Amino acid sequence: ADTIVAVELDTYPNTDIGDPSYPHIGIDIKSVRSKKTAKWNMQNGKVGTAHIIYNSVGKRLSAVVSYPNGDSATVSYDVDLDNVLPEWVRVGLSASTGLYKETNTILSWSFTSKLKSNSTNALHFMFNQFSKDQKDLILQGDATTGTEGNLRLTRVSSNGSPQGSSVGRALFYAPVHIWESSAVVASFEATFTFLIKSPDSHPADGIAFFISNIDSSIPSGSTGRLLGLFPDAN
Amino acid sequence: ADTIVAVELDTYPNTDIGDPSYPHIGIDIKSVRSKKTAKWNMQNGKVGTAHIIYNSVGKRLSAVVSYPNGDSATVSYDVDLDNVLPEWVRVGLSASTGLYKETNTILSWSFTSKLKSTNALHFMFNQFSKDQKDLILQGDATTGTEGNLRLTRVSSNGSPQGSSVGRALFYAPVHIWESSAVVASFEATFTFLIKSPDSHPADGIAFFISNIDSSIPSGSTGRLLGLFPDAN
Ligand SMILES: [Ca+2]
Ligand SMILES: [Ca+2]
Ligand SMILES: [Mn+2]
Ligand SMILES: [Mn+2]
Repeated sequence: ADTIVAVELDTYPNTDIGDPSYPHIGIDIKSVRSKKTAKWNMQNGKVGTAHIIYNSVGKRLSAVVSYPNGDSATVSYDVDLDNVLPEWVRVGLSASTGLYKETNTILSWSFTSKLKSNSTNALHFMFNQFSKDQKDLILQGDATTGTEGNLRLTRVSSNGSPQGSSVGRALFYAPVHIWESSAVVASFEATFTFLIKSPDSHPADGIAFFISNIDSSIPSGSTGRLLGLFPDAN
Repeated sequence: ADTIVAVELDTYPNTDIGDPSYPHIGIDIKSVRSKKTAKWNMQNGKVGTAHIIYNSVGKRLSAVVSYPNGDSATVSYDVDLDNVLPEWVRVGLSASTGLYKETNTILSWSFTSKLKSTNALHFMFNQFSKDQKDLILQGDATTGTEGNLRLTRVSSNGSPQGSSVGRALFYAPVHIWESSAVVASFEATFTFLIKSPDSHPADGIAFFISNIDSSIPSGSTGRLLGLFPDAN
């Protein structure tokens, strides 16, 4: 039912639903099977940063993930999002664990959306420290805000261990007006920083930044490879 | 019950409840009787702009209202808002008509709030739409198709009705202070058109901050500006 555009940081290759055979960053347009992907070296226990950029003029959704040693992966995809998303949306962060696991810790998250006309309406928010009672965020599933200033999208246990089978998402409280047919420029950018750590045989499954219909919720059974985004793998 | 801080653009002197005896701008802290006021020359039928500014270091709430010919009023009041507002709030615009009446038309509205230890929230409407999904409209407030916000009832011929009250609040709660931030600041800006053919215009427009669940108090038309249950 939900309408999803996402950028996925995919730590685990599910080569049976069309992942490449390596960790990857992807652009997802109404499907977990990314329209475009690139090879990502996930750096275990290090803090990475993702940037996501779109505007309605070039109509190219782009993303880049990097670490402080300077290694980065990038991915771009040509798409007119006007023809994909409702005019009003909510923006959010998603994460999963499945059979393998990992911390999915958000340390910071910022977002800007603008409509400029013919003829500016704007929304911008920036979290660099989350609080225990984040009244601006809609937490779904296992997602907690802690007292340590962080957003934990998936269940971690009191000794700091990540759990399997977990799914969590945080959405900004106010609906966003992503497009407006008489805006000449409708643009958005998002940025988050994240710590993925695992002592496991392999890390799974990743974190996503997403945009959806306003009333979006975690689809039934979207742990593991579905990243809390999609009711299935089609 | 509600906690209110407001800057009021007060077009009508109610000298019994402490207004000065001229149209005025005021700083209202938990009371319709302003802690501070300044004389304001409302220009009928002209587009005015109001700027409001606060930071937790100077601890001075300030406001200026101007018109394009460049006449302006200003008011400042020294107050630690940490001691007066909940940590979480909603921000919004309010207006009234009573026995006299006016258009209370908002043409644009922007807001910035920052906690630097930065968390930040900023919005800016230069055009409002029919279905404004990030705004909570209360009482008589509508967003029209002309890009404007009408805080008070206007009739199909474009006439302001009396005995009207309306507010718009931004949809997201705002985290206005955080005891461990060194600077918490905010401002706000809005542009407005007050028009009346009436014997006197009444009653004005306010920018306000309140508890997150604030609603129009019972009977807060006319001189209470949709902000206060009474005139204490
Ligand atoms: Ca995968
Ligand atoms: Ca008055
Ligand atoms: Mn993938
Ligand atoms: Mn007054």
